[PDB]
This record gives sequence, C-alpha cells and structure tokens, in this order.
Amino acid sequence: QPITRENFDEWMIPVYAPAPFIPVRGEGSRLWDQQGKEYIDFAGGIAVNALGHAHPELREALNEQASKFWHTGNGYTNEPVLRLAKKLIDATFADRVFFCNSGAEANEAALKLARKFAHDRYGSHKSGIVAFKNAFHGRTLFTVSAGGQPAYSQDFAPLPADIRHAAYNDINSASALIDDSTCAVIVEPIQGEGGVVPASNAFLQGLRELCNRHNALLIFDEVQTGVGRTGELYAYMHYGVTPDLLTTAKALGGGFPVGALLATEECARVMTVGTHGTTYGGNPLASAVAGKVLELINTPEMLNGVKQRHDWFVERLNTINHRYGLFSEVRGLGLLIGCVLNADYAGQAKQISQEAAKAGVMVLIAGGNVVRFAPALNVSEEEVTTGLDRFAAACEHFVSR
Amino acid sequence: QPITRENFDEWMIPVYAPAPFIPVRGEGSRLWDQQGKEYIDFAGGIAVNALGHAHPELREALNEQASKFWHTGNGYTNEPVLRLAKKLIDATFADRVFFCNSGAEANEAALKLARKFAHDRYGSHKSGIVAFKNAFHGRTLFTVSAGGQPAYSQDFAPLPADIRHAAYNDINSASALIDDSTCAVIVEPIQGEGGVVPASNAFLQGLRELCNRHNALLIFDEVQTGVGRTGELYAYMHYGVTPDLLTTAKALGGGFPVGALLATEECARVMTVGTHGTTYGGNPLASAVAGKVLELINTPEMLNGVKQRHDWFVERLNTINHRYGLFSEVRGLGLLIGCVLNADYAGQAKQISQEAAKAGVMVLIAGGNVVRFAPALNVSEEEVTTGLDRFAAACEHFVS
Ligand SMILES: *Cc1c(COP(=O)(O)O)cnc(C)c1O
Ligand SMILES: *Cc1c(COP(=O)(O)O)cnc(C)c1O
Ligand SMILES: [Mg+2]
Ligand SMILES: [Mg+2]
Ligand code: NA
Ligand code: NA
Repeated sequence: QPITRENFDEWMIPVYAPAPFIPVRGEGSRLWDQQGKEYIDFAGGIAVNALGHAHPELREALNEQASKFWHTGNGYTNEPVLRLAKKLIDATFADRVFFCNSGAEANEAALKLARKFAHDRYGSHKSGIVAFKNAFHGRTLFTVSAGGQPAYSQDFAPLPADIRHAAYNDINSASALIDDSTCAVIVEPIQGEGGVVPASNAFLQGLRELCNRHNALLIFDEVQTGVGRTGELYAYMHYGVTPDLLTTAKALGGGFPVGALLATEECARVMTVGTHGTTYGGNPLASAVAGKVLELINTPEMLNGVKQRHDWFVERLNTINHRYGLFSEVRGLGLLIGCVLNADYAGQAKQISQEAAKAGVMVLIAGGNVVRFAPALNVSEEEVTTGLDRFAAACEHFVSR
Repeated sequence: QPITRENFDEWMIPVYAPAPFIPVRGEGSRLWDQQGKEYIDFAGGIAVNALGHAHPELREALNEQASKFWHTGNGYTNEPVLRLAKKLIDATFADRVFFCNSGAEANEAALKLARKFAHDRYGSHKSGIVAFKNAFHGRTLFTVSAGGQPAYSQDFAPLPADIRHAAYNDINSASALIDDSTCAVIVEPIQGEGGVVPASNAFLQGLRELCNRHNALLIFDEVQTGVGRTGELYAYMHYGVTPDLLTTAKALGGGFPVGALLATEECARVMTVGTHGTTYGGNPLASAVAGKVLELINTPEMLNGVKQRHDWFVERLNTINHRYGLFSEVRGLGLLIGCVLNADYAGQAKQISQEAAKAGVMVLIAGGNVVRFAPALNVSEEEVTTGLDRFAAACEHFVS
C-alpha cells in the first residue's frame, strides 16, 4: 500500500499543512523520512518526546503492560494508574489526580472543577474565568475560548460566557478583571505558542495573591512547560508560586496520549461520583508509559542536564546570531527556547523553519516572529551540535533567500 | 510499595467509585484480579475492547510501530495515519478524516465543523444545535451541554448557548426545534448510556429529511455503536441513513486512545489551516493499532459472527429471565444489549451488576434501570456460556 504526501491533501480534513516529507522512524533525536533523508529533531514532538524517538525503556514498559491488558474503562482501577498517581502526588503540591487523554482534556477538567467549586461554596453567579491574550489552552470549545487567540474561536460562536483576557505579565491588567465573581485564573507559566514568553516572578505572585483575596482558583496550564521542560520537574517549582490546580500532558506520556489534572485535597473533594469522567483516561497502558517517563525524567542528573543543554543551545544560537544578525533576543527556560526575529526579518519564522528542514533540522515556530526549539530532554551534545550546524547552514542560505 | 484498592480512595479525584477488586491481566474475554480471581468480561472496556484483552495482533502492531517512532505532532504526517484514513474512507460514506484522542474530542470537532459551515455559508446567526434528551456525547463543556442529562452540565454554567434537546425517537419533538437557524442535529443511532435504546428507522430518516430541508448537518455519534458493534461496520449502514458527519472512537483503537471525525468532502472543505488541531491526534502509534483493529473487525466473518453472538446472548438471557423474573425486555442490536428491569426491580441495575461481579462476570449498567452487555466482538461461544452461567447464578442470589 503506497502512501504519498499528496494523499494527505486528499484524505485529511485540511487543518494542517504539514511538511512535504513523511517521517518513518527515529531514534533519540534523529528522525528519517521515507527516502532515507536524515533530520536532527529539535521540534521534539512539540515538547512531547521528552526522551526522544523509540526510547528502548518506554518501548519495554509499553510492551510489558500491553501483554497483560490495555484498558477496562474507569469502572475498574489498575495498578499502573495508581502508582502513576502516587508518583505525581509525591513529587508536587498535589494530593489527588484525575487522568485524561490530552492537554485540552486536562484543562477542561481544571476549568470544570473551578466552576463547580465556586458554585458550591459561594453560589452559581461566581463563574468568571480570567485567562491571557496569546495563551493557548487547547481546541475544545471551552479551552479555545479560554485561550487568547480570538481567531481560533470566533467561527464557532456562541462561546461559553464569562471568560475575559488580561495582558500577560501585566498585573494591573489582571487585577482589573479579577473580582469576587471570578472562579478561576488560568495562566501558562511560559506562553509557549505565544512566542516563548516567560512570566515574570512578580506577575505570578501577583496572580496568587489576587486569587487568594478574591477566592478564585489559580490554574497553571503546564501542559507545555511541564515534566522537566524547564530544568525543574514543573515550572511552578522554578518560580516558587504554587497553583491550586495544575494541568500536565504533552511530555507526561513521552509520546503516548495522556494528560492529568493535579489538585489539592480541598479542590478534589469537590468532584463527586458522576460529575466528570473519560473512557480512556487512566488506562494501564498510558499509565505504565507515563510512570516510566517520570522515573527517567525526574532525577537530578536529567533535570540538571536540561539546564546544561539550555546553555549549549544558547551559546551556539548566540554565535549563529553574531554571524547572521537574525534575532533581537534568545529567550526561554531550560529546553523551551524562542529565537525572536528582529525587524528586518519580522514574520519570517516559518520560512526559516522550512529552510531548516531542507538543511536536515526540524524546528518549530511560536507565532510568525519566533523560531522555537523544544528538543528531547536527553538530546546528546553531538545531536545539539550537528542540528545547530544544520540550523546555521539554513540561516546562511536564508540570509540570501 | 504494593497498590491497594484503598489507595484509590486516597489518590484519585473521586469521580468514579470503581470496583473493590483490581484487574492485572486478561486474554480474550477473561480478566483476572490481583488475587487470581477470574472474570468473564461482558463490559468489554465499555464497548471499547472489540478484540478482547491483550490481543496478540494488536500487540504486534503496537510493538512494530513503537520501534520506529511514536509521535511527531501534526506538523508532519505519517504512513499509519494515512493508511488508516484510507481504510475509513474506502469503507464509509466519508471522503476525509480528522483524528483525535477521545469520543468527546471527536464530537467537539464535529460540532465545531457544523458551526463554521453554517456561519461561512449563511451567517453568524445560524448556530443552533439540536440533540436528544438522555444522549451522551462526552464530558468537555461543549459536549456535556450537547448531552441530554442536565445533571452532568448544570454545575459548570454558563454553558455554550443555542443548544436544545428533543425527545429521542420522537420525530415531532425534533421537528419543533429544527428550523433554518439550526446548524447541526447530533444523535446516537442507539442511545448507549441512556438505556440501550435503538433509534427507529423512521426517526433517523426523519432527521435526515429535516436536516436537508433546513440546511443543517446531520451528525451521527457512533462512538459507541461504531466499528462493528451492531453487526455492520457502523450502525448507519444497518439503518440505511447517511449522516454528513460521523464520529467514532472507543472500539476504533481496540483499547488504544484514538477517535476520529468522518466527513464528506463538502464539509471537510470548510476547515482550513489552523482552524482546529490536536497535539496527539493522528500519531502513528494509535494509527497503527486502529488500522489493525479495522483490518480484523471489518470482515464478513467477524461482522456476521457479531449477528450470531447477538442471538447467543438474547436467547440465553430470555431463558435466565423466564426463570428469575427480573426484566421486562432484552433489547439492543449486535453486541450492544440492554436488559430492561421490571417494575418490581426498577432502579436496581447497579446492585445486579455488583452481584454479577461477585459471581465472576463483569457487566455494565445503562441508567439505573438497564443491565448492559457490550462484550468483545470475538467473544467465543464458550465465554458467552460460562459468563451467562455466572450471570444466572448472580440473578439467583439477587432474586433471593
Ligand atoms: C498544546 C497545549 C495544550 C493542548 O494540548 P492538546 O494535547 O493538543 O489538547 C494546552 N496547553 C498548552 C500550554 C499547550 O502547549
Ligand atoms: C463514551 C462516549 C462518548 C465520549 O467518549 P470519550 O472517549 O469518553 O470522551 C461520546 N459518545 C458516545 C455515544 C459514548 O458512548
Ligand atoms: Mg453536587
Ligand atoms: Mg475563515
Ligand atoms: Na503532594
Ligand atoms: Na468513502
């Protein structure tokens, strides 16, 4: 059965325009297409493949649970999901956990819980959600209404009401929207899709005190920043500000579809029998893989390793920048890194990313003006250097093209 | 340390009260708990495990793709997901496919599409969704609002507006709510959670005619009825009524998390670049497993074997009933079957399910009044008979 890139244009609902080449296998941070062409993968599954492609221990954990059973639905619990839940509890501020299949699902759960909590303790009039312009929280109607790209919601109106958007990093802007009718504030600790913008420490403490004063739940959407991405297990640990609810997905599963809502006891108590659920969520196959991911990522050597790899990327992006004058700045934390184009190259991140693919390196964008790097947290130093040589070659061609 | 059932009550957010025992491995339609106790599984992963537990070809397909790569995200397509798309297109009214990770994400995609379609062609104001009381379409705010059980949506208001609910199987009920302002009519061909109640043929044909007259998209939610469950690949084929959009998940991936929206070319055209998305949807791992599920399920022999199995359950359930006087009726289609409790035992489905489980057979409920069977499509004759023996012994303990 022959499969060609032109078949994509015929068979898929056309919401993505993907690369002209089709990957068939990978290993660590290398990936190969149907013709044998090789790419260093700095796109990292969009900050999902925290341990790279075809990781041998993730494969062994997959196969070992797959040969026992995969799924029953949540009428029956299972050992891997319980052990996963306990790892998450032991490692974070959480007392309890809910599992689902994607970051949007995790965010739906955290916003539902915040609505119910407010309604049960104060009255059903306390429904307001404050989110931030340029945030990304998912594609379901509710989560795309919470995110701050109105282009991604207007077509699907009427939207769920009582949501409004403050400017990121702007505490007065947030303060104007949060009041005693607010149930939740949802914020990414780094706006990933929004250009790799880190929140400042004052901004997050400011949301924590505003949530305290007005009794609203503070929700950190760590679906991109989570699971080692920043050099700590979760970003809130880097920042020292503790949320009431934390969502996690993407790198949680190292590539297997999984996500989770982390909650304090007080918040968890609110969600009684039958008030929420999911058919696939919490199956033992997901749970056995995520379990293994946490075991391999949440170690001092791997997390310090992410701080080390940060500097490899940044020192070398600086020398590339010295040669080609492309970027006003390089920002981010750990291995979520954005290269901000300057005025002479404004809105050209995607063209750079396409040249980079031609030169055999996968990178992402973050809005049209930022080139994004989200490589595997175990990428090797050889893979970082060879991928950046290719990125530097692609920048050279670009600077004439 | 060792995991206990009690840990479940300390660590999980308490949305489910799961069984007292904890499964640890299974094969076909048998499953075993941590103490070695054996169950015949007629729950079938809530109509998900169409091939049973730990299926060796599903395993082989999983491990073979897992040794190439699992995931890139949708900036790059892959061969498994394109092959799976083609299988679905060749086998259904669909021309194009979107992939996601759950039946709710599938229904989100479908309702979004019908919104944009109507908006783009008619205007901002044509936004109405008609759904049916007792429907279940998932747990995202939008899908749980489309669902017809207000008890699962109320707490999370305000709910997305322009949604209304008609009485299932009631053509004039639906006709009253569907006008030129309706963008979509979503409906399950058999209501699963709402008691294993099949649509009638005139009801579906009637929704199709009304959708056509008022230019609204007809969405079939086949996440429970689809992929072989009724004895045809999709229940629409059984009824002979073709939707514009169809959603599928659960049995799609035989236990691996996957879902999909099937669309006609005209409908697919409205979703341009960046208008919807998913990080994990269409990954090659789910795609490889779901491809192999379709290969094994969509065969004359598996599907005719589902018709046969229907008659094994119904004939023996009628025999059990004749003996114990529990139910007023055994209904459903294929291997989605509900035993409706009589007046005397009304509201007791869960107690009969708990008794079943003590006797070594897993069954589900569908509302407090129906006992629901949704076993693997390849359940063997011997599994049906041993599980139904243990169901008989459970009905006997229960009836007293
Ligand atoms: C990608 C992402 C989501 C949504 O994830 P899916 O798994 O695509 O549903 C939510 N939040 C953030 C911060 C993300 O980067
Ligand atoms: C279970 C189910 C859904 C929701 O699927 P999830 O994978 O649980 O999100 C939607 N529709 C029907 C008919 C279902 O049975
Ligand atoms: Mg309540
Ligand atoms: Mg448009
Ligand atoms: Na904790
Ligand atoms: Na077709």
